[PDB]
Amino acid sequence: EADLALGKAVFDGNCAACHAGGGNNVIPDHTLQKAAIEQFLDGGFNIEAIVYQIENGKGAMPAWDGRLDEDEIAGVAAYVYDQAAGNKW
Ligand code: HEM
Repeated sequence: EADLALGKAVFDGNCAACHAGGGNNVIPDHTLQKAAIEQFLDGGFNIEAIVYQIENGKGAMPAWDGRLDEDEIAGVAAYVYDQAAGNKW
């Protein structure tokens, strides 16, 4: 329902180019750690804010709407959430 295995596959295939290990190769302080998200992700540490930025992109981050389907976006958003919330990177 969440689907973290799906989300990890989507992450490794599309997001790890810039965020492997939970970092950010382009803007190094805008990482995928909880405290970074809470400060820098417009909308805060919430699934809808993660979704929104996946869909629509921001700056140097490309938009994924139409290139990833609804289940793929939901699952990668849930994987980022889970990795941040559990301190798993
Ligand atoms: C892959 C679909 C993907 C995901 C998932 C993802 C997530 C993500 C989040 C949650 C943030 C917020 C982090 C914060 O601390 O504010 C974030 C931010 C940026 N991303 Fe990203 N991102 C995905 C893919 C990619 C790719 C492929 C790139 C590199 C070309 C990339 C880059 C960036 C950048 C830059 C930011 C910061 C944007 C800003 O605040 O200006 N992301 N990402």
